[PDB]
Amino acid sequence: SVRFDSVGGLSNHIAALKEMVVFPLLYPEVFEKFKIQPPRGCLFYGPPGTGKTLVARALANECSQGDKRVAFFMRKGADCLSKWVGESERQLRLLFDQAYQMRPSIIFFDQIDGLAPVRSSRQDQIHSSIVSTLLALMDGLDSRGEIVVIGATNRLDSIDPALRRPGRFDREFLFSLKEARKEILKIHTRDWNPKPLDTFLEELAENCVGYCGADIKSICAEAALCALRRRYPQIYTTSEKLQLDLSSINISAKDFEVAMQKMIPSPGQALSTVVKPLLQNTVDKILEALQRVFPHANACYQPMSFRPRILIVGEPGFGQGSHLAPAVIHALEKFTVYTLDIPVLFGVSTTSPEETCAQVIREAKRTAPSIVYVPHIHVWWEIVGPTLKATFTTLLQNIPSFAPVLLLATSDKPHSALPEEVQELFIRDYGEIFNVQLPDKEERTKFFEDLILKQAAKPERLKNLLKTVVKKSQNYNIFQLENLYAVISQCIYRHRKDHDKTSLIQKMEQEVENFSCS
Amino acid sequence: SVRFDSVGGLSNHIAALKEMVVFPLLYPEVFEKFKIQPPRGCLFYGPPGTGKTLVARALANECSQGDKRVAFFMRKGADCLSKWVGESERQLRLLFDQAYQMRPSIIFFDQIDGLAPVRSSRQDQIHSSIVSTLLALMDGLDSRGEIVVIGATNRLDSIDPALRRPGRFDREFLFSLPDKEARKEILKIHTRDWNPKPLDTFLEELAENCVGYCGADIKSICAEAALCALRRRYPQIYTTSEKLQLDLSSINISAKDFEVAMQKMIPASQRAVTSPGQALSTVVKPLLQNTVDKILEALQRVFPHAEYQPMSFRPRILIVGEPGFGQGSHLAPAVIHALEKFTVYTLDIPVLFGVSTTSPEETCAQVIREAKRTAPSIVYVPHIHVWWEIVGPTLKATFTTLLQNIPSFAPVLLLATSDKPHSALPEEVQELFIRDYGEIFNVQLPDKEERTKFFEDLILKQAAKPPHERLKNLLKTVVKKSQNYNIFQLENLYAVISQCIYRHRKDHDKTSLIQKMEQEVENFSCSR
Ligand SMILES: Nc1ncnc2c1ncn2[C@@H]1O[C@H](COP(=O)(O)OP(=O)(O)OP(=O)(O)O)[C@@H](O)[C@H]1O
Ligand SMILES: Nc1ncnc2c1ncn2[C@@H]1O[C@H](COP(=O)(O)OP(=O)(O)OP(=O)(O)O)[C@@H](O)[C@H]1O
Repeated sequence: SVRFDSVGGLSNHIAALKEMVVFPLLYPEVFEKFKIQPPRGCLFYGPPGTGKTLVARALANECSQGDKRVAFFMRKGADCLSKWVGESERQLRLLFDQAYQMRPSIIFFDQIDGLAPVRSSRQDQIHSSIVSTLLALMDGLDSRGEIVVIGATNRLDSIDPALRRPGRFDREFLFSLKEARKEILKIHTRDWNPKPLDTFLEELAENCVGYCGADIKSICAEAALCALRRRYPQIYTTSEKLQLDLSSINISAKDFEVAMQKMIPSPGQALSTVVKPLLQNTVDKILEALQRVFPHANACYQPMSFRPRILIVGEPGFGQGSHLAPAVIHALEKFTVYTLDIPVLFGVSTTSPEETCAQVIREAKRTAPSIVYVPHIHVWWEIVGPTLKATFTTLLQNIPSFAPVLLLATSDKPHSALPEEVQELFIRDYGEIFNVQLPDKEERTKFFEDLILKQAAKPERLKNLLKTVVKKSQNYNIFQLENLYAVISQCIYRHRKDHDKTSLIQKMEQEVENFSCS
Repeated sequence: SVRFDSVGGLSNHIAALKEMVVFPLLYPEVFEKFKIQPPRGCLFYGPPGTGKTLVARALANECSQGDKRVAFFMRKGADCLSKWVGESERQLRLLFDQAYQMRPSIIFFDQIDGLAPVRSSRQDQIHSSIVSTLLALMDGLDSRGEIVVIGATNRLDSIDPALRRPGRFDREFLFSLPDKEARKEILKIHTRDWNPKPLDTFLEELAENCVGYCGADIKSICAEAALCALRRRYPQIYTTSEKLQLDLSSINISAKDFEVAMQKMIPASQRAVTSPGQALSTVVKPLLQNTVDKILEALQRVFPHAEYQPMSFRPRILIVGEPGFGQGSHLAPAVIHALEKFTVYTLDIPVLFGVSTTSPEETCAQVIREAKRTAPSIVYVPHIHVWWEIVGPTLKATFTTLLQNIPSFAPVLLLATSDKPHSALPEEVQELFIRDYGEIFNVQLPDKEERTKFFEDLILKQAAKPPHERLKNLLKTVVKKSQNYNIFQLENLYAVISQCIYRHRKDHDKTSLIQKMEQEVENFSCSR
C-alpha cells in the first residue's frame, strides 16, 4: 500500500539506498564494467521507532510491480525459529535459492538475533548447528549475485560475531529519529474529513518534541478518540446508541491541545509565543550581521572566510544568553552545534576534563562546517584549571585558517573588563563584537495586545491605563517586563467568575500603579 | 461474595474495565465504524498490597454471577511445567484450547515472572522454549476472538519485554498507595459491619495520621485494636490453661486502643526507608499551626499551583528567622508534609557528601534531571547559610548554571531556609531571591494567646488526677515570665514542669508540691 509516498523526510537516505543496493541489482551488468564488487550484506540499524520493515516492504512493492526484473521475499529472523535440529536451516538455502530461481531479489531478515544468536556453551546444540551451518549457508551461497542480504535489528551487538567477517555481512544503514515532520503531517492525514489547518498541523509537529513516527500517528488517533469523548461525554453511563450523529466530532483548535496535554513527551530553542514579537527584530539583526562576517550561512565563486569569530556583549539582564543565543542557534539550523559549558565538562566522571575538550574540537573538525558554543565566557574562564586554558588555546589555534568553523560566545561584563587573554582573542577592529539594546516602543506596545484586550472580554479609560504601563516601561529589562506581564495576567484569572466589571479593572489599575521595581 | 463493593479508593480502573469485559458484549456497534478493536491483555503492576488481586476476584465473581455466562480460568504462578520433555509445553496448549472451546471465558495468570522470565543466554533453555511457545499462540489471538488474558505481577523489570508488545499485552494498570480520601473510604469499608458503628469525624481524624499505609496495613490494625481491647477488658485469661466464662457484651473499642495498636505497628512501605518528611508532634501543633498556615497561604499567593490554568514564573521562597525560631527543624518538615502528592528531592550536606564514590556534581546532575522529569516538583535546600560556605567553587558554578536552564513557567519551587538575615547573607546568593517577588518571610515569636493555649493542658488539667486558684496564679506568672523565649526554651520549660509533675505521681494530696512547682519555675534561667 506504500510506494515511496508514505515516507517523510528521507530525501537523502533513499538516494543512497537505491544507488548502492537496488540499482546494482536493478542493473547488474553495469558494475561488470569497472569491478566495483558491491557488498553482499546490508543492514538497517538505529534507535527504535524508525520504521525499518516498512522500507523493505516498499522495496518489495517497487521491485515486484513491473516486469519482475528484481524480486523480494519478506522473512523474519525471529519467527523463523524451529525447535528442531536443522529444520529452520533449510529455510535460508531454499530461500536463497527460491529468490535465486526467480532472481534478482532482496531478502529481508527481521531480528536475526533469534535465528542466529551468539552460539556459546549455554545455547542449544540445535541453535549451535543452526548458526554454524547458517553462516555457512550465506557466505557460501553468495558472492556472485543477485541476492543482497538486508536485515534489521535494534542492537548491533545482538549478532553472532562470526557473521560479521570479511566477505560476509558488511553494510549498515543508519536510521535516526524535524523536516521530516511536515511531510509526516501531510501524509498521515491524507483522508480526513475534519482536515486540520496547515498551521494547525505545523504547530502539532512543533509541540510533538521527542516523538518518532509511530507516536505521531498515535497522538492523532488519541485526539480523535478524546474528541469523541469531549463532544459526547454521555458515552459513559448510557444505554445503547439511540441518536448520535458522528459528524460533530470535528477537530478544532483546542481539541488537539487538550489531547497533547494528557501524556508525557540541544542549546537551541526558538522564542515562546509570548516572546517572539519582542526579540524577533534583534534575532534577525544578529543573523544579518553573522551573514556579513560568516559567508557560509585557486578558484573563486566559492565562499571563504578567515577564522569566523563573534561575541555577544550586553549589560546583565539583557537576555544575551538567556533568550538570544539559543534562538540564533535554532535559526542557524542544518549546522552541527557543539557546546562547551561546565555541566558538560564536569558532569561526567571516569574521564579527565582535558579528555573531552579534545574530542569535541576533533569531531567538529570532522564535520565542517560546525558550531562550537561557549556560553558565559566571563565566568567560564575563572573556573577551569591552569592546564585547561592552555589546552583550549592550542586546540583553537591548530585550526586551518580557511576552515569555516564558527566560535560563538556570550558575555555579561563589557568587553573592556574581561581578562586580557580573552581580549587578545577577539578583533573588535573587525566585525567580531555585537551589542544588544533595549526593545523599542512598538515592541513594548505590541507586547500587551493579547491581554489588553482580546481575552478579558471573552465570556474606554483602560486605554489610558495601557499607555501609563508603557509610560513607565521605557527602561526596564527583559526580566522585569516578563514578570510584570505575569503579575498582571494573574489578576485576569483572579476574577474569571465575576461578570461585574469596573471592580477587576480597578484592581488591575491599582496594582500597576503599585508595581515598584526601582 | 464480594462484588466491586469492598474495593474502594480507586473508582476509576473499574469503569475502564467493565468497558473491557462487558461493553463489547452489549454494544457491538460503537466499535464497528471507528474500527476500535479493543485490547485483550492487561498488566497489573505496583507496590505490593494495594489491590490488583482484589479487583480480579471481584471481576471473577461478577462474571460468575452477573450476565450469564462468563467462565473463570486461573493458574498459580507456574503450573505448565511437567516432568516429561513434551508435556511441559503441551499442558499449556491443552488448557488454552479447552478455554477456547468454552467461549466466552477469561484467563487469569498471576506471578508472571515465575513463568515468563527475561530471556537471556545465561539461563536454562527449557524456559526459553516455554516462553517462545507461550508467545506463539498468544500472537494469534485475533482469530480466536472474545479471549482476554490478564496478568498480575509485582516487579515490572522481571518481565520479558517481548510479551509487552501490541498484539500480546499492550495495556498496564498501576496500583499505587492510597491517599487521604481513599484511606477514609477504606476505613469506612473495613469497619462496615460493626454493631456500634463509629462516628465519621473519628474516622478521618484517625485517617489523617495514617500516611504510609496500604490495604493490608489498614486491614490489620482493625484487628490489632480489637485484640488490645480484649486484653484490656479481661487480663486474667493469658495465665490460664482451662477455659473461662465471658459475657461477650462488655467488650467495646475506644480510641486509646487504636492509638496503642498503631504504636506497635510499622507501615509496610517504611520497613526499609525513612522519608524526609514529618508532621508536628501533638505537643507542638498548638504552637506552630498558625505559622504553617501563613507560610502555606503566602506560597500559594506566589506559587498558586496548589490551590483554566494558573500561571507561575520560577516560584521561589526563603524562610528567614532568628537561630532559635525553629525554621529549619520544625517549619520546613511541616511544609513538606502538608504538601503531599508532590515528589520532593532534597539537597543538603548529608546528600552531597553523605554518599561515597560519586563526585558531588554527578549527584546534582541526577537530582536536577529527575526533579525536572516529574513537575511540579520541590527542591529542598536547608541551612543555606552553611551549605554555601563549605562547597567548592566548581560545585557552586554547576549548581547556579544548571537551574537557569529550567522552563520559565514550570511549577518548580526552590525551597530554602536561613539563620542569618537576608542582608548579611552572601551577596552572590541574594540574586536568587528578590523581595518584590514576595519570596521573603520573617518568623515572629508567638503571641500571648498561643502561649496560654500551649501551657493550658499541663495546668490545670494534669495536676488534678488522683493515683485550684493557686494553679491559676502559677499559670499567670509562668505565661508572664516567658515573654522573651524561643522555641527551644519554651519546650525545655514544658519538659521540666512535666518532669516535676511526674515526680509526685504517688502523692495523694496536693499543696505539697505547688511550692515545688513554683520554686523551680523561678529557678529557671536561660537568657538566650
Ligand atoms: N518512523 C516510523 N514511521 C512510521 N511508522 C512507524 C515508525 N516507527 C514505528 N512505526 C510504526 O510503529 C510500529 C512499531 O515499529 P517496530 O515494532 O517495527 O519497531 P521496533 O521498535 O524496532 O520493534 P520490533 O523490532 O520489536 O518490531 C511499526 O510497525 C509501524 O507501524
Ligand atoms: N483498596 C483496597 N481496599 C480494601 N482492601 C484492600 C485494598 N487493597 C488491598 N486490600 C487488602 O489486601 C488484601 C490482599 O491484597 P492483594 O492480594 O489484592 O494484593 P497484591 O498486591 O495483588 O498482592 P501481592 O503483591 O502480595 O501478590 C485484600 O484481601 C484486602 O484485604
